[PDB]
Amino acid sequence: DVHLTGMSRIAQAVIPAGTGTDGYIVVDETIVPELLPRLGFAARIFQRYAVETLEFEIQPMCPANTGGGYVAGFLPDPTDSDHTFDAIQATRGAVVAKWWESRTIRPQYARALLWTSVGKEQRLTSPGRLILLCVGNNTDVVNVSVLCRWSVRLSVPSLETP
Amino acid sequence: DVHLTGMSRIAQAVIPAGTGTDGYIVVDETIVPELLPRLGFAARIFQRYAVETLEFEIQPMCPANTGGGYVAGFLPDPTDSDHTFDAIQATRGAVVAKWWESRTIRPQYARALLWTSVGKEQRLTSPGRLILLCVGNNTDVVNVSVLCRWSVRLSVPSLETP
Amino acid sequence: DVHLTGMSRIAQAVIPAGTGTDGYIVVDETIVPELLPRLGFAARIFQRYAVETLEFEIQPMCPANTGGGYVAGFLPDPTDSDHTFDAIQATRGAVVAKWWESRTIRPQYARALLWTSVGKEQRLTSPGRLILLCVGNNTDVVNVSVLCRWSVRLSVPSLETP
Amino acid sequence: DVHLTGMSRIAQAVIPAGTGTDGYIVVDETIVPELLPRLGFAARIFQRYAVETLEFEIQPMCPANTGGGYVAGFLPDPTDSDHTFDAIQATRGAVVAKWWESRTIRPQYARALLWTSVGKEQRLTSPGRLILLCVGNNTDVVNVSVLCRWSVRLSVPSLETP
Amino acid sequence: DVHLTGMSRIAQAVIPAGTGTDGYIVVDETIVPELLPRLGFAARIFQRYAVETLEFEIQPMCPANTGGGYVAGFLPDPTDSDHTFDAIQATRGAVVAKWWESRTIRPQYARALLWTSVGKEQRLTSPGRLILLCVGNNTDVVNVSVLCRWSVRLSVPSLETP
Repeated sequence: DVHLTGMSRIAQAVIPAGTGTDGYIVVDETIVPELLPRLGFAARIFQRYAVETLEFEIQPMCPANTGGGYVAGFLPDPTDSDHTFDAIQATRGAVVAKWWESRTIRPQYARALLWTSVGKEQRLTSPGRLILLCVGNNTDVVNVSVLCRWSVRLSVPSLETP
Repeated sequence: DVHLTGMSRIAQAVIPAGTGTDGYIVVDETIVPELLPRLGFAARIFQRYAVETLEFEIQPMCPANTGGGYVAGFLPDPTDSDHTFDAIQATRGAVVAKWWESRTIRPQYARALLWTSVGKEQRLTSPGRLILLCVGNNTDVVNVSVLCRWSVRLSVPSLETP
Repeated sequence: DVHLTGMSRIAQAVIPAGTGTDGYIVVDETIVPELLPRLGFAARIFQRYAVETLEFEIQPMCPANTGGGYVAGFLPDPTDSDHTFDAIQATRGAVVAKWWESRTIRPQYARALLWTSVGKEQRLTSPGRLILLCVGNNTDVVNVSVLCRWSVRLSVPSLETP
Repeated sequence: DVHLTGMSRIAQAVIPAGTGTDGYIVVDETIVPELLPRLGFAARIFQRYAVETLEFEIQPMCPANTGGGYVAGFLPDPTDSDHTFDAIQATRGAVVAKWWESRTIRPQYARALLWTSVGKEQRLTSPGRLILLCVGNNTDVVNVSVLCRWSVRLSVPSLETP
Repeated sequence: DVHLTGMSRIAQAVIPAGTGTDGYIVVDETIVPELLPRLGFAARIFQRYAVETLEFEIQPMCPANTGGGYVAGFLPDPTDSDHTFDAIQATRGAVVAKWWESRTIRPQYARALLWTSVGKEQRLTSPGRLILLCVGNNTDVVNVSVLCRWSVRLSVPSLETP
């Protein structure tokens, strides 16, 4: 029974000018233990993890003459069909800013007890998704690089071979 | 007897260059339960709602070379003729900023007990309006997207069919 | 015996490019009860007012490529000849910033007991002035819009006809 | 035995483009009672002053497309030969920023008991210097205007005639 | 047995346009007592130093039209082969920002008891490294100037001749 903390990049995308209109989904990746690089080498030990805190950052990178914008949130449904504006805006801990403006997400997690390995049902292995989509129309080349700030309490030891 | 919280976009407008001079009303929409998308599916249950807290944001989106400005407020008169600068400026919880500057409204609500359905008198169904108007003369394409942050205590159950 | 609060614009000026060099007085208006629009309809009732708190804002509006600057203060002498830099800088609660930078004045008032109507002596009807002057040389069109934040305790009822 | 407070500009310089490379000393003036305009008319009364607090600001004024930078500090040696980068950086309460970025110096004074009039030894009449030098290479016309925030306890009355 | 504090520049680099793509290591210097200029004249006295606090700043200097970015961290391995993105991101106290954005590192030191002089093993003379690398593609000439904020408790007197 341990307690791990850290900070990890989830994903990164670059968007040229003109491409990246409103509703263009910038990035969409679930919170599976494979993506976090310190926890990916620590979910290969234990079997069950239960998240205590989980916060995000967005940290986009563009000059101050682009002037579009984005929206970011957290959906605790690890489903496979959510491409819209309205569900991201209405969740708890959602932000909206410009492409040179950095915000901070403090979402509403599940506090259940999950499983580390992959399986047939996705609702017991990944406590949420992160969806990011543009809302204006970009002018220059932007560069988003989303982060994560996790803290978890792995238990019941094993050793997987993924 | 419940208590709901959330955060919801009210409205959104885009303004080209040249159009949008001083006193051009950018957006003007009352706080009716239809506009908030999580509360619109929850005012269809109950009958009476009484707001506890209600705060706003403006979050406009433009590059830093536009240089106009705006003013935002909250009028607890849900009337149908208010197109001026002076009444918005003089209320409680009014802001003024540039089009690339985001502020936060903490207004003075009514704390009465209202009704959810539409009716002949508007003073018992919507506790205020939101008026937003430009004060300078824009240079580039701006993009405002006002928000809301409501909290309410719906009671006496029913089921409407609007 | 009452207590009023609020927030009110005092004045507004626009300055083209080239005009508005150093020492050009941007705006200079005393704090008479006529200028505040909610208190102007409330000094017409009572006779004596004594200010409790009084704070200011500047809120200028220009793009981030102008690069001049300003200085703002508060002089509790309601005289009629003060056009200089040194007296504004040396008062209590003075600020200095750029034309796209907004500051906040917390001045040193008089806490005496004044009169509302106009009279032969100016030292009993207006507890200060607001002087604003440029210090650099502007590049683009700026737009200043000074504010006020007053709180006062009107007493001894009457009714004037100004 | 008194206690005076206030705020005063020390100096001001303007730097054209190209001139003002790295190590170009922008301004260098000691803290003599002559330079502060409210204390200059109050050091002409008393004889001995002992500083209680002393803080600075820099407040430079340029558009956001210049992109050089500066460094600022406080040296409690009122000597007459200090033209370098390393001694300013290594003191207590030193700052570094861009030419459109404003910082705040909270230095380490002497808390001795000095003399107001000029004399043969400089170490008993001025408790420090202020040196400001560029570190990049400017692009546009900048305009620095350093400030001061003094508080002192003049005593033993006299009257000088400087 | 003493306690020293201060603030010192570690290093400085300038990057032209085009050069300085992603993964280009901007600066990489260990925390040896030679680099800090006040502690370099104080490690020549004592023999053993044990750090109490150690924090960093980045303070980069460019106009707001460059729009690349960086990442900064602290590795308590004073090894000689670490040129990657992933190890810097995953440490404790790592930051990411734009080239006109300044952040602050609060790292995780070793709190052991080291030696001041150079030796055959590097793990007893320098409690960490500082690696800084670009993540976007620069547009204009940037100018980074990293800082340090150390506090240490030198003991057991000697005198080296390096």
